[PDB]
Amino acid sequence: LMDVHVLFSGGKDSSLSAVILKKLGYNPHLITINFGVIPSYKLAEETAKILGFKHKVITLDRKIVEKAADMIIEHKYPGPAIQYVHKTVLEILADEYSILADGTRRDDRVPKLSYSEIQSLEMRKNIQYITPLMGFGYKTLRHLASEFFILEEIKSDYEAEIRHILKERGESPEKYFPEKQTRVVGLKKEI
Amino acid sequence: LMDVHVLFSGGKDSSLSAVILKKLGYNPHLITINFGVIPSYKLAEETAKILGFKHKVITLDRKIVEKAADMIIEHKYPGPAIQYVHKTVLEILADEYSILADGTRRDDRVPKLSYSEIQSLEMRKNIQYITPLMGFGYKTLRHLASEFFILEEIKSGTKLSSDYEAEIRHILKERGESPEKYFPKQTRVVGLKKEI
Repeated sequence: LMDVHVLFSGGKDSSLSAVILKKLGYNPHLITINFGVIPSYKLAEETAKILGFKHKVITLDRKIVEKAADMIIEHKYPGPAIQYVHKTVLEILADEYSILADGTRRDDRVPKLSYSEIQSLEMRKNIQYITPLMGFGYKTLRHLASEFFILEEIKSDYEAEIRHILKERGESPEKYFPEKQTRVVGLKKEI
Repeated sequence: LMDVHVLFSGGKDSSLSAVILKKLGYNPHLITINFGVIPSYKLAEETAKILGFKHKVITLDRKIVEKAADMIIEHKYPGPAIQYVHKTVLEILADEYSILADGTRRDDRVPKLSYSEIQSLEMRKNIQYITPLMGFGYKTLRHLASEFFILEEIKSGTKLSSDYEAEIRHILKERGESPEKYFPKQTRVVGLKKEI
């Protein structure tokens, strides 16, 4: 199979992105980003074991999420900060990997590269950026998750570490982020 | 098992959309629009047989293409005309099938629904619209096509492709226009490189 490096969170739809890539004949190499602040990659690592997929944690420069924290404090809205982290991350991985994918969904607002942005990336660094969920609305994703996974209400992306930095600074993260996590617990079908 | 109705032209991309839907557990019902001008759907038919998918042709009012013809005559490039037809097809089909799919893709500007057009379409018609290829770019699709399909080139003006083009092209001819001016290759899915 052809190799694809997938930004992976361990959630419902993140796991869906990895499963789709498998069925189309890719060998999905799951990667989760950590900036050496707190080990928030655990959930993703676990669910990758469950998914039956190779997982790796790549550590990046904390400075990236420090700046993100700044942007949160600067804008209140997290969009800009998150756009910054995600983009920078892709630019980084694109210097190592030729085929990249993540779980950006149709209904998502951020992270989300624009058209020119995607083109630029693929052209400048000679890679393929793949977003399998791009064509899939909320209802469809919901249907597909419930066909593929056994799911569960529990109560691994950049948010945990960023929020952590905020706490350290004296800022309440709750102010900058909303309230809602579901866990993939097993397969109903086989990938 | 969940049905889905897939606008289908018979090209390798369109075929990839079918195949993907099937990978995800859907029962794909390939459909090709016809406007009663000419039987340009023949290609899509043969291809569905080869893919092993159920196929149907849906006949729509010829005025839809008559207007696409008018629009071509004045825009001279087909974009606006293609948009108008495909949008019109979706509205009509959305009254009959609650899960609609097509072969729209990341690197084709046209045809393509905007996000706001999509949200409107789904809410007004209480429907699911699915675009498997939207997240895949030119190069990725080129690679996927060659992995799933045996392929061959169709030389310019022999076989008729099964999208709106041919039927539009035809009206333009009748009209005393020159089609080579606006619609001056073709790649045939000849077989499968592996089970779907």
